[PDB]
Amino acid sequence: SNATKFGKVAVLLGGKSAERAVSLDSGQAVLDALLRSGVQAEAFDPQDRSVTELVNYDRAFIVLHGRGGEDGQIQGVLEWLNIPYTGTGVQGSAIGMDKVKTKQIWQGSDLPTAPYRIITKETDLDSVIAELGLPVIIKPVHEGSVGMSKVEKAEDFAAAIEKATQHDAVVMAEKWITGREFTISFLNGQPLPVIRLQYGIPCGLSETEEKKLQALCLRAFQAVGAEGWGRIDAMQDEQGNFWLLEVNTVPGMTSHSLVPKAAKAVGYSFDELCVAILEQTL
Amino acid sequence: SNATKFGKVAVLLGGKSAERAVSLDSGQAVLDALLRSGVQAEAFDPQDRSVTELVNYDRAFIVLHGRGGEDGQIQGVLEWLNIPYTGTGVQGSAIGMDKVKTKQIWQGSDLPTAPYRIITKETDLDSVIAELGLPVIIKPVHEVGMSKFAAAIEKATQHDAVVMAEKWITGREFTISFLNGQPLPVIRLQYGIPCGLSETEEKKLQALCLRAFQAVGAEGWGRIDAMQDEQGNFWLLEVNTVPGMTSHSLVPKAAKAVGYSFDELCVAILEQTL
Repeated sequence: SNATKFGKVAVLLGGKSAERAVSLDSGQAVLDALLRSGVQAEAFDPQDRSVTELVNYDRAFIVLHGRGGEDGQIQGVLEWLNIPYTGTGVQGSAIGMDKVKTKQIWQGSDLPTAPYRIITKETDLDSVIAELGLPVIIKPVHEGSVGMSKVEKAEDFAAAIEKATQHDAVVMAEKWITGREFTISFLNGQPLPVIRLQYGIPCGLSETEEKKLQALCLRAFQAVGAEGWGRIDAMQDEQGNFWLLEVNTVPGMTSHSLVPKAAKAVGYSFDELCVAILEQTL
Repeated sequence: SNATKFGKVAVLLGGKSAERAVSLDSGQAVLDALLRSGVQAEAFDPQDRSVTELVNYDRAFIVLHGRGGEDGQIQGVLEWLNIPYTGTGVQGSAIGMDKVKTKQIWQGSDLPTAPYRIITKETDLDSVIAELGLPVIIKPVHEVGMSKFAAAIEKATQHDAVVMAEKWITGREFTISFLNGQPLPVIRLQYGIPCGLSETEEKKLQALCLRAFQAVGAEGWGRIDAMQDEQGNFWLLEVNTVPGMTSHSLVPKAAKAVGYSFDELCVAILEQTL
């Protein structure tokens, strides 16, 4: 029985980040699903309950989005307490929360990703323009979809850099590539059917283009050290090339989120998906 | 004052890793220094203590070497307990414990580092030997345990079942220590101040190592090792986010060379936490 198999599970939800509200929604949905499945799940909100009280549990299902939950901190405590848990470890999480460090890992593994430049007051805006070309996208390095602005002149720059400066002291200008954006979800370390972003299955890629994108994303997922489940975002350009965008090591499990979509396209109810995520902890 | 200013401080020492002995040594020295300077420091060894006790301190001086203190685990627990602490945060520490991820990020920031292949059992060497060139230096990714290859691969798998082979290079090994984010005088190794490096080649290496230190997310204090080859080009080797503070340790050398007693070093490191 699932009560035996998993013992006491803590569903880690809410937390201290900007994304707390989304995390409460993921958490509730995951809790209800695990309970329907006969697992002994309990909400654990580390904003209200000391993380030392995790010692009362046999394992953790992490659905804390953003700062605290996705950046290696909560995984740090879980390692320290010797409690197994879902998703990526400390290293991968802390890399995955940083767009530039993720891309350097990707540049460093012979995987395609768009040129970029870190931009911090001191940097010269015409040395950026001449190297990258127009247009570019300005994004906060650490938010791990907020603060983004599209820059198509010298004029567009100064307003975009203060969009991102709210969310981050450190900001990257990345070369714009024209095309369509996709998300590739992961379950038990492997790629699930791709989803075009903006519904989005069918995604608009030939069987061939798709399985090639999934292979590429598998390697991106491994490179950065992600485990279990998560999403890689990618671009296809108007000449057919793929470009890796970013990694997400604790995706949404809200009723509008994309990983449930992709898991359902291959047989998983939402409750089955939740058991399968938790099975990584055995 | 100082008793007032820093409050109750926990010296994180000892622990459960292979480097425990060295940590105990670093820990006893830091505790002694802090206590001489009037700060209310107390030893906190995780082997004898409960995590729930960290909440009794206003700040922590981390001198836990290896697994636990150097890979972000303890940093994670302190972030969540809201305990300010010395040195590098979760990310920098997690990356710094890993020679390849560190070198990857360095490649990616256009900083010099020697070629390498990851090399585990069930891969053929002739791919590696062809690509890097003999001679070559195997080493565990996540920690010495080194050598200079059918048998040397299992000496690494003692420590870590993933190993890296690095293009060996002829030259002089250095280490460049950091305090309050800024680099300190450099030290040759196999004394080592003077290092044997012109004032001008010294500032070049420091400003480079500063960038390598920054690029990896490291903060406050630490060490970057580097090499200079026969033609005078520096190659970065690795980063260390919780260096020794034993009586033979390099960071105390480097800081004495610029006017810090061991005791003023310790206080200066603790000042990162305000």
